Amino acid sequence: GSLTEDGLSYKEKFVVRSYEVGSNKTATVETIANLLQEVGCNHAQSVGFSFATTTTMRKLHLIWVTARMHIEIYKYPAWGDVVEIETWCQSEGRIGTRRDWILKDSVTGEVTGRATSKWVMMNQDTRRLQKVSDDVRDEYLVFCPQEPRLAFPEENNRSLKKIPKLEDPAQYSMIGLKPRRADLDMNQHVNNVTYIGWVLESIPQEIVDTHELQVITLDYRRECQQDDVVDSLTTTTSDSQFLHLLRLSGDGQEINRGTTLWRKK
Amino acid sequence: GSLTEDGLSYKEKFVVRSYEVGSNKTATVETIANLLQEVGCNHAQSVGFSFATTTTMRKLHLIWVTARMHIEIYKYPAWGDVVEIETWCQSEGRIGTRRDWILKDSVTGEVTGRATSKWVMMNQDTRRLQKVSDDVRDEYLVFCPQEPRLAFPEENNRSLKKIPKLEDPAQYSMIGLKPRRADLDMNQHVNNVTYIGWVLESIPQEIVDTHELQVITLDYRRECQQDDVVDSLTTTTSNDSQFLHLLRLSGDGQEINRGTTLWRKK
Ligand SMILES: CN(C)S(=O)(=O)c1cccnc1
Ligand SMILES: CN(C)S(=O)(=O)c1cccnc1
Repeated sequence: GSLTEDGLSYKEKFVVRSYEVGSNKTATVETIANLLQEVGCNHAQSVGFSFATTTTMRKLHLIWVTARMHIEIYKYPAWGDVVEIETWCQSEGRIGTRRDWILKDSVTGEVTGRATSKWVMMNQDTRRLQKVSDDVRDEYLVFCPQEPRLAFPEENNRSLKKIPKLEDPAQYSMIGLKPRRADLDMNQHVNNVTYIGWVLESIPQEIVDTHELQVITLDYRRECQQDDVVDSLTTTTSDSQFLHLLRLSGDGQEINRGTTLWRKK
Repeated sequence: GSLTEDGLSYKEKFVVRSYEVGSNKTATVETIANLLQEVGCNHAQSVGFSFATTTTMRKLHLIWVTARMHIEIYKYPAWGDVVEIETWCQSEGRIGTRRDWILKDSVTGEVTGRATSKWVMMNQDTRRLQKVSDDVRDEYLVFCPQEPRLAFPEENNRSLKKIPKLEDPAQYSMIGLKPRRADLDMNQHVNNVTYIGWVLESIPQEIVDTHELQVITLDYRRECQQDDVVDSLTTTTSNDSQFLHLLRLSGDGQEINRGTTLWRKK
């Protein structure tokens, strides 16, 4: 991949792999989310941020953490197809940062998906969320477009909707989910794509067989440790809409909450 | 990727991804095994197949299944590195087929890994193994080198060693392992790379932190269903550390896999 001409965004092409597709021979939403993360990492490397912590952040032991992830897919690329992903970032004042993505069919040039994510600053050791400092914001502003550039521009759209907490009893559940070493990143933390898979595990197999996932919105509240056990809960709220909740098996401590939207094939 | 000049082997280059690496910033053995499967699938597609089912196999409802997988890694590629993989197949008479791989550093040209796998023919519906018929063998022989070409040629080598069954009690164990939808392939069967991860789950974290996996040999006895639960068992058998492995169903203890791993100090 490479930065665009202005150096304010990054593009990369991916050929969809055999083990990356589901029963419809098209990429799963977890493959999509892995590709978004990969192009995001490559964008940070290309502009000198060898995740994307500034020099001031490293000094104060500060990192970027995902607070919200929102994905909308129109067409899932088929096995062997080339998908082009463009990514860019933007300052969100002082409450955090935003990373957006546009997915296109490399052959037709048509938009087949779009994603947005909200990131917040956190002390890596105490896990205490912070507001972004002035001297921190000026070292990454020069790498962002100055005028607003939104993957989800529409005034009051799905990407910024408030998500409620699922009430017991859940309609559906998948209990005792544990991460394995493949679910951990290079820093031994559970990678955020695993939570998408765990949320989707409580959706019944018949819904997966007859519908395609169009929208997924996820709020990240707490991280899951490598020795933690998770329960995945789903209730239909409706196209089919579902309310989701991931919580620790024992005490029931909330780790995630979300919503999915599915349309008949 | 592409077939070589003679059309008897296939090469493909891969750039190692961020989520594909472990704590050392190098590709995991599961990333390697996924790449081997991907280049294998692309080789079958490039020569006219659609996995590697001949016309006679489709007529009789027959498929290729892995019986044994053997991987030896000298250097795991780092994140952002380009790895080149060459793959080819060879008929093993009526026993079945063999698929071999060579992994090279694209910049240095040096061999950094090699793998071999034994495949057997099975009826899709009854799951009954069978020998390769003459009609089937002639349909794929023209796509293989005629003279032997072995990734593991050595007259006394690890790839053909008999693996014993682990005896209870196991030294280490990881219980209650279940596959999720990400662990299933396009035909909704548990992907063979998941079994490698499940085998590795019973290795203690301190061994993983201080050693690197050099060799892994896996025998496939039975498939794990999407609603099945697995127990992973390990016992040390040994500088280098060797382990004996066993995957079995949580309930009745029905064997699904058995294997051995070899690790060297970093
Ligand atoms: C400069 N890049 C666009 S980036 O993705 O590395 C980034 C974005 C926001 C904060 N810090 C770094
Ligand atoms: C590339 N081909 C040699 S292949 O892998 O499709 C194959 C191998 C053995 C049997 N049938 C098909």
